[PDB]
Amino acid sequence: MTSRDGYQWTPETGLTQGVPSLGVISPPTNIWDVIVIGGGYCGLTATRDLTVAGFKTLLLEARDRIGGRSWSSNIDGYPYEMGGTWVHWHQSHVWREITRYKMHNALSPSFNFSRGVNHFQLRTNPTTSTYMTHEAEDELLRSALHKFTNVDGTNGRTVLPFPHDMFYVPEFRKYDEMSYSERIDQIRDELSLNERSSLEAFILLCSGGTLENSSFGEFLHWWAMSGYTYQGCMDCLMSYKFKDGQSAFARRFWEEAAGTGRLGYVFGCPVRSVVNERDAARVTARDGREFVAKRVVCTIPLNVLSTIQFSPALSTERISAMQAGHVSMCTKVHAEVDNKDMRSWTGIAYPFNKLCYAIGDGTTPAGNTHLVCFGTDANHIQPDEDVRETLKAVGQLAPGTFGVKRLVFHNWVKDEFAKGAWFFSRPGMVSECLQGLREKHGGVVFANSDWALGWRSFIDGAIEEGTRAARVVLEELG
Amino acid sequence: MTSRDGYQWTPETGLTQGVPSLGVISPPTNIPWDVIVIGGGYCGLTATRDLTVAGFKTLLLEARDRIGGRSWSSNIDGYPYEMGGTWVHWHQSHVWREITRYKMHNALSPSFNFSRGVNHFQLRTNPTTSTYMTHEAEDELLRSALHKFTNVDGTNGRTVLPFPHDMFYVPEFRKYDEMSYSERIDQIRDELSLNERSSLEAFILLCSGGTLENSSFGEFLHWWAMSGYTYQGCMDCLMSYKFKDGQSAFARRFWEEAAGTGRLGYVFGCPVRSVVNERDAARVTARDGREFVAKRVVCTIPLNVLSTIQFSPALSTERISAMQAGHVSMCTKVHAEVDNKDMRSWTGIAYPFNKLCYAIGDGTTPAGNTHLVCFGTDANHIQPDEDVRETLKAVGQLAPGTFGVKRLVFHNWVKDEFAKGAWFFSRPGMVSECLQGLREKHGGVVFANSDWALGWRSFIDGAIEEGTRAARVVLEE
Ligand SMILES: Cc1cc2nc3c(=O)[nH]c(=O)nc-3n(C[C@@H](O)[C@H](O)[C@H](O)COP(=O)(O)OP(=O)(O)OC[C@@H]3O[C@@H](n4cnc5c(N)ncnc54)[C@H](O)[C@H]3O)c2cc1C
Ligand SMILES: Cc1cc2nc3c(=O)[nH]c(=O)nc-3n(C[C@@H](O)[C@H](O)[C@H](O)COP(=O)(O)OP(=O)(O)OC[C@@H]3O[C@@H](n4cnc5c(N)ncnc54)[C@H](O)[C@H]3O)c2cc1C
Repeated sequence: MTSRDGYQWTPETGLTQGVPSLGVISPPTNIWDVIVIGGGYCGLTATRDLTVAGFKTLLLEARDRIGGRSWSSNIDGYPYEMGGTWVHWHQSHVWREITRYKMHNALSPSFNFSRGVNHFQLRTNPTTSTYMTHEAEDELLRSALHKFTNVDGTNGRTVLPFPHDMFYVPEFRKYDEMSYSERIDQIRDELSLNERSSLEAFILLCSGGTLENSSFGEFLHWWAMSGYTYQGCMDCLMSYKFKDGQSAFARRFWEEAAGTGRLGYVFGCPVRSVVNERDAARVTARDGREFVAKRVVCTIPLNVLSTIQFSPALSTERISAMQAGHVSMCTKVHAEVDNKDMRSWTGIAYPFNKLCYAIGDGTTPAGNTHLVCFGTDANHIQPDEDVRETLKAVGQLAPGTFGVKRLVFHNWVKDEFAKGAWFFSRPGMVSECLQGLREKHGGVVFANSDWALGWRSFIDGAIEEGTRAARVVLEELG
Repeated sequence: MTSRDGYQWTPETGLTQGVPSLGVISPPTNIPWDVIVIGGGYCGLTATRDLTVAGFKTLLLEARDRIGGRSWSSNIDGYPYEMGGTWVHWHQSHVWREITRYKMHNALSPSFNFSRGVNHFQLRTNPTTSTYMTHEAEDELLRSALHKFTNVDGTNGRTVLPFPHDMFYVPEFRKYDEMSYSERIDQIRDELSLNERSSLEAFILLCSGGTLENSSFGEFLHWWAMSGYTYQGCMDCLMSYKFKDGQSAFARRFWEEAAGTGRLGYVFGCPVRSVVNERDAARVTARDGREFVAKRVVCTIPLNVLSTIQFSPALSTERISAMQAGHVSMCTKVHAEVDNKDMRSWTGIAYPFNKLCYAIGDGTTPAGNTHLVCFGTDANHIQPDEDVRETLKAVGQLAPGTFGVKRLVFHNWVKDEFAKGAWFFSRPGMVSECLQGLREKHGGVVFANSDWALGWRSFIDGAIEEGTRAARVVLEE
């Protein structure tokens, strides 16, 4: 079935809105111990866990589909990943779900250097290009990232030995309070233009924000989780994806919860308020429908929380977090291109372009190279507003080398049920707000990847929180 | 309470058998069944936990007087001595998931602590001399040796084994599973110094628990790939972080969750001898003769113990081959509470002349003394219970004239009829040939064990991976 989310473009058709996805459900309602608000991976995991354990559970979702910030669209036999894509066995919670659902052998490597141009193209201004082996690329980045992360002599292993517990070493704090910008000023004189351009594009790829509004320490956190090495990051952040797309993975959570016969659900159901009552909680949609359950697991994203009325009011720490917002404003654009040899191309174009990092990520059934392109708040584009400028930004990644057959993207920034992409914090925000984002609220359990402990902001972190949310509810009732 | 497993030695008390463990279940029973789970190790504990929480009436039948199997801890004078499986990391999916779900992510200790004391690595290649080194220099030497050992494909195994969960993804990988440790060393011999080769062999033998000749090179590549294809990755995953309250506190979490569903039946001290599949049901018979019936059976008995069990209908050709050959890990693990405070920051390799080859300062008891953990392998084997003097000699040769022993603690895994080996490690070619047969349906018997996991095979993680698969399979109803 075809979702309301997403955009597609071809030369023949122009820009159309709405694309297919297995995430679309399916019949939109089939209508409690528990209400779960939101059906991304956090909500899916909580719901799966709770229904399997014997609770009647109602899932309320604003969209016409499951998956939230992660979901895929099969177009002409090719899964286009609209948001969260990549997974790895070094990621505990997603991996456990992958193997339990027997999908550990249903993955593809995004990188294929076995034919074609097999180079990295670095663009530091609009006129000119630098070419490089992928090896040389790997090494440009290791060298840059070593300097960026070596605040303690051990690339973070001393100040953050236990990433799950940021205050184990009291001293990590100053790094959470530091911006990318402040860090770079410290190591500046020691970086070439090539190292710095590569480094800035890489760290901003990770934050989706700006040099000034991105927490250095949050990046140290990603680095630490990944093995405190550049190759560790690439393995964990960008190497392996589902062959059948993230939506086939979300479906497995959905099918299991449904198979218990304890699942109620409503889609197209944007929640407007959550009010604690005597021994229960009442959730009301924008259109006035009301639902009641003993406990509510609320998985609305940080950047959307300020749209909801809660009673009692949320705590002071929750309020600051949501008013400030996280900074990831990532624009992600897929491009089906007519250059077959670009399967093995990668490119960084920084800082002049609105898309700054792109990779050949696959080959469609039609035989065309698929490129994925990323842009950040550093030089922002809204990919839907002016196709001409979006195309010009894709092309500038490799001027004069290809024509575009198709674009596919979803706009996360302008999307009212996301308002941003994956979580990334401002300097000081996690230090300050994480405990609060995570604290009790009577009968409401706030659970989201945005405030995970481990792979925070990742599909993994959604699953971690989701599991934690089910466990809390279980303990409180039973 | 005190288990019958394990041993303790002090100058004052001699050698005593039996040591405390929170893993001991008292009382030893609380008794139709949907599922019988044979074995209360991490694999049995996971499958039972999952099955009972999901609503199944489950009977757990365990040979020992305790849970944990090849992993369990003993609190002696307020210190947890890890008798088997010890270390965990967040790059191990299954164990970590259980740790965070049980909220024990913040209940870990670092084994390594280089912040005071002798702070050096001691390498011994003959009984009369030592070579002293910094920890940095130690890391460097092993990083260099291991780079040469693993660089079969130009990228330290990343090309031939990109998805360790699927070993045959690259068909070229098989030839390496069929190689032995010694086959690979001989290929690079002329490029390794004594110090590089001594360190290398000690490290790779530490991982296999067997000999140069019977350890699969490919299987070491599998551990290497799971850890991140680096030496630091291996250290992080293999030996860095342990539970501050001991592995047995961790297993008790699976137990209490299972117990509190009210759907758990159990019999400790109950060794099984036979499992026969009947019509839509299956019958399990103890040694004493007790019979149990359930619709399906999850059997978590270790590979090396399986041939003691009698199955009907009979197991397949590849299962039989696997259980006759047996895995090679004959690891000896001996704890020494010693009187040298400065050895907190010590590590040593003594190879190949000593019966314990690898050892580390691993903590400090509440009494104030250094805890050393020592390993030996089938390359130069000691049976630590058979003669205390010989065991003290082995310990003392890791660093002669530097300490007196106040206490030893250990369990003999090799002479344990319910393990008959330590963690799984394969012979050349065994995993290629046998894995799938070890994984395969068997009527109403589902065989599950760390020994035949896909990812962290032979690890606690692998037990949990397998226990999880086993609970899922059972439905199926
Ligand atoms: C472009 C992009 C790229 C990414 N890259 C990766 C990657 O490579 N790997 C990775 O692991 N992660 C990646 N991420 C991270 C991302 O996948 C998230 O961290 C994760 O999916 C969040 O899941 P969640 O369940 O915590 O929240 P979400 O997925 O946002 O789900 C919660 C949402 O609650 C619903 N909701 C919101 N408001 C309301 C309301 N008012 N009423 C009812 N329901 C409401 C949303 O519609 C429902 O889907 C990426 C994300 C994006 C956007
Ligand atoms: C010395 C040592 C050090 C190790 N180091 C580490 C480490 O640092 N980190 C790590 O992750 N792993 C380590 N390992 C790996 C190890 O802990 C195992 O891989 C894992 O614990 C096996 O779990 P399992 O539940 O699959 O099997 P087990 O725990 O072996 O299986 C459960 C067992 O089945 C029972 N049983 C056997 N026969 C019968 C019978 N006839 N009837 C009834 N019950 C029977 C056993 O008594 C019961 O406990 C180590 C192991 C050892 C021995």
